Amino acid sequence: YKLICYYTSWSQYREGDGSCFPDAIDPFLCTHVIYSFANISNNEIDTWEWNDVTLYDTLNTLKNRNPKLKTLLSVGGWNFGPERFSAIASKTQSRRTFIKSVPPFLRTHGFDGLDLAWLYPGRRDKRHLTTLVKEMKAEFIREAQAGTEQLLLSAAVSAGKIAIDRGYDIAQISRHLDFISLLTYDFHGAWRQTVGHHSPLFAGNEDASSRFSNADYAVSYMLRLGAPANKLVMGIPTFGRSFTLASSKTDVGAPVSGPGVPGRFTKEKGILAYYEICDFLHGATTHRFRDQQVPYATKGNQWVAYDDQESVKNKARYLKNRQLAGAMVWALDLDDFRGTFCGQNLTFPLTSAVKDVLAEV
Ligand SMILES: CC(=O)N[C@@H]1[C@@H](O)[C@H](O)[C@@H](CO)O[C@H]1O
Ligand SMILES: CC(=O)N[C@@H]1[C@@H](O)[C@H](O)[C@@H](CO)O[C@H]1O
Repeated sequence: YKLICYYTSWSQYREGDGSCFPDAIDPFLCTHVIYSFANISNNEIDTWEWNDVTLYDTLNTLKNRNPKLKTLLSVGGWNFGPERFSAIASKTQSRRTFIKSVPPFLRTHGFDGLDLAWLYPGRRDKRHLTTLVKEMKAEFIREAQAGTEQLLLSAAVSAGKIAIDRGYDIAQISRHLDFISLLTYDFHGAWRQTVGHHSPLFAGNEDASSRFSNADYAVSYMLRLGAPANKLVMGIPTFGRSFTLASSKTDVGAPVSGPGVPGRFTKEKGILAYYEICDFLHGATTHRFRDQQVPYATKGNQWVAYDDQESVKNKARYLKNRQLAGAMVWALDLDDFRGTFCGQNLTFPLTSAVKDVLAEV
């Protein structure tokens, strides 16, 4: 099984224990580690933070300890406009420029592959998104003629039924991608004035309609669309989403007035790192959606949807039972990487939990 783990560059600026560097990563934890967000400049893949080539370096040395490790640089991201991605893909010229600029870049920095994080292509981009994947992979094939191991190519893909139908020619791009990562953690959130869990596993017979909003549906659909199970990798979050309640109500559907207060370390509203969630639990009331098998806690006017060790192990058994290629953990830097925030001293509890399951039969 594969364990694709994301590391975000901007997690370096978090204060105190929040601060996270490539060197803080267990090199035997994952099978592939993806560095979060390179940019695009003058149609050429480029760096983002000032000290990226230093961190690229830090990160890639981990292979000195674990030679089986593979690293990938991911382009796009959120703070990266999809229009930009769009303007580039639609002009065979600007597109071709970008492509020819990629191999050398990764080769110079020690990466084994590129990861496309085009964040949500439109109805208009589907055709181009396909061309990009194709020609890009055609380039990676032609560049291995030089005797070096062929660079890998992957994409982080939306898990929303509408999004998939709108801008993804799945049957086509599965043939060129070494693996596809499903963003199976963005089902609630996106501003929706009722409370809810963002990464539910199952449907759960409750205040329904959103039938397609759960890893399980997302997955089945991908398979129905022609994507081979051995190329699918299911996303498992390491963060929780918060909500400032609008009333003393807590159960499903409870009214929400806006996102939650920021985490002292992550400083972004509506989101809490697993380790911050570990601290939050103290003095909180835990709950479990038995139908969807994912928990939530509450304390004061704060409601949090998150994933813990059991929920995570569960999703892990699931992908194994449907025979997928593996799991994907978003934000290794949001897990208890120091292993000193969540009690029982284990470094990277959530990711470890997943690894243990993947390591059983
Ligand atoms: C963080 C950073 O460096 N971003 C730059 C930015 O000036 C620009 O939006 C983009 C377009 O060329 O190029 C990026 O590399
Ligand atoms: C639209 C965009 O994001 N690109 C900006 C551009 O306005 C700026 O002049 C240049 C570097 O200074 O690249 C980015 O900073």
